[PDB]
Amino acid sequence: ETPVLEKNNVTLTGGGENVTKELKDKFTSGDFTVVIKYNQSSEKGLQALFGISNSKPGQQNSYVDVFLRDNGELGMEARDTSSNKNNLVSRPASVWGKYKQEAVTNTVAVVADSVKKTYSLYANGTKVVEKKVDNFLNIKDIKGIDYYMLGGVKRAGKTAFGFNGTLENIKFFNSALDEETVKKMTTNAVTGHLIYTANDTTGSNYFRIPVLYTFSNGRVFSSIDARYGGTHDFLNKINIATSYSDDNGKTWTKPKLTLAFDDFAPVPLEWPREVGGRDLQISGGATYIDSVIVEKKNKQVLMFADVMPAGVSFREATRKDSGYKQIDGNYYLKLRKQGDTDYNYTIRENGTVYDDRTNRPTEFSVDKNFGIKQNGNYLTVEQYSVSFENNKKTEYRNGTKVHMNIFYKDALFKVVPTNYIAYISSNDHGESWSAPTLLPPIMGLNRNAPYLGPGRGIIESSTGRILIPSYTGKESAFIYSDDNGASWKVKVVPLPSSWSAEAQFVELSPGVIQAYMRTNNGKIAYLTSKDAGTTWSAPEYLKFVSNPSYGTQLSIINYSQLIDGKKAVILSTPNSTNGRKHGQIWIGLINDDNTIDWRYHHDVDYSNYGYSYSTLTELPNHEIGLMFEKFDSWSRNELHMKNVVPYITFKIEDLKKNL
Ligand SMILES: CC(=O)N[C@H]1[C@H]([C@H](O)[C@H](O)CO)O[C@@](O)(C(=O)O)C[C@@H]1O
Repeated sequence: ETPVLEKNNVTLTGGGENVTKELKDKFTSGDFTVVIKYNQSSEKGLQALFGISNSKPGQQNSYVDVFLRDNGELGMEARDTSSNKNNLVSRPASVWGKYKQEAVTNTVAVVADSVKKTYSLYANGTKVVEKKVDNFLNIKDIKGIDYYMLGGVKRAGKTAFGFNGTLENIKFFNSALDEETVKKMTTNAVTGHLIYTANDTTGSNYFRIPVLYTFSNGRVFSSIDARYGGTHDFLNKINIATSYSDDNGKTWTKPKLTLAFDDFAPVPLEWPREVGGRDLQISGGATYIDSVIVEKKNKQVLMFADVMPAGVSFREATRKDSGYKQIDGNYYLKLRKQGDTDYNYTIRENGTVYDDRTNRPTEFSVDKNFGIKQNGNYLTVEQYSVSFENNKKTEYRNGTKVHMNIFYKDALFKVVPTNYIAYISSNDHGESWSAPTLLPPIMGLNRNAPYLGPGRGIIESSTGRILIPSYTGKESAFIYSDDNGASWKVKVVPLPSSWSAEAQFVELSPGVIQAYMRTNNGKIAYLTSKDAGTTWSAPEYLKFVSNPSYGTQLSIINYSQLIDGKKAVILSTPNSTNGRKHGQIWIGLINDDNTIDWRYHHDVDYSNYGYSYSTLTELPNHEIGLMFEKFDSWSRNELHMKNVVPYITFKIEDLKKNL
């Protein structure tokens, strides 16, 4: 199947190029596919990569185009003046702008298929949207088309939406090419920056909350939320997926499901993005959410995550019950048997379920992965699948039998409906993992567990104390161990307001650590401890970041090499009052007095491009790895998008900019 027109290396600065002679009436059926490999010299303004129009006076609403906005949105219009049909199909955060001071080459495409009445858009190997529209228009359906141009749309004799950049290759086909063909044709260097991809070995269409960590042996390890029912925090099904690289981030393993429940199948779901429909959630599967990684002194790796029973949201989790009882000085996870109103049971030694009323063992036991047995035999429940089609979400028992689990809605014995924290450990640097351990009720018996601050933990150098950042909604909770992770304690620090205080730590000098965190006031806060985390200062605030009141997670790390003769820290955060946008990486140099000279920054892409949760690591070669949400993950307009969490590498010289 061959193009009706192909052009190469057309450099434009807003004025466009007429190709009317070379396209006139070639779109015989009216269907079309246009594949455009381009880079932009300037991202400002609404820019059309091509335009097919009626250029006559009064016919300015008779055109087809593919467009780019200054926030990375890719779209198309197909409009006819006399029928008054105006189609616009798009997705935010579809393209890249610039990377390391150079324009990025993207390959995008549009397919219009009259038989299906769908428009489809592709960007860098991903079909970003396909939408069926009742008012479908093909080229033949638009009256009096007389002008075909590159890099603009001719409207009433004037060039609209002028493109600034180079069309490296543009191909026009007079038919609807098939999806696999167009995915391949749009695949390029940008595609290779995705570690996790929609419907890869995780089965998830969507991801959020990336974490990077470099282990002592040189392995670069990642974890992430695989969020199956769109990108909603809750209600959803979420697993923690992992992937690693043993060549300094150049190649990565096929993702694995590392923390996952099986009450719901991990399946690819087409979550709706329309107003209204996008608020849809599933009934809720048992969930792991928001991972934290640390490597211990002995090279064992710990991963922590929040644990939510099926159907329980952060918002409805009870705050007044830990889910534990204390019996004879020991903390045991408590259970309510279906039909009871009280929690009459506890999981004691060897997972044996005791009746607390009689203080005797029952026939039931719970294994280390939370599965329920009766008389030594597993109880089972039927797994749920979720499906769509006719714009209708259906959940149903799917014929698969899985072990009954205390976190599931169909369990005979159930935990308190609140949030918990679990950790797992690995002795082979992430290739295999232990069973989970739930944290004991370190906040007290009558409080829920803290919520983890996604990213990493640290080992403070002078004491060997392990620190894990978390928060409660009104306090900071610095979880810690002084016995190399055998047992855990917490320092609870009240905050000026009800911050979602996702935090990360850095060590300035031995015994001196700072916790940088999200607030509800627009600023990034930092608290300082001079006794390895036992006591903390009042908050201070970075002066150079100004964000919206909701705030965003951040990443900050220590860096191992001197910069300008000084020890350095590296910070990643959005910096915009208009959304989760304008990502920056900042270098902070530690002064002799333990203040920080925030001397350099580098903008990640253009300032209106999306940038939400992020994670930094120092690669073994002392380059910097970054993985981030390249979209606004707060915005109700950017929910449920595929293939938007990339990985990029920087040298320090790429970062040492702007002073
Ligand atoms: C892709 C897009 O947004 N297109 C819309 C444009 C632009 O918003 C403005 O021209 C600002 O550039 O405005 C219209 O009023 C127009 O020109 O007819 C409606 C059209 O659908």
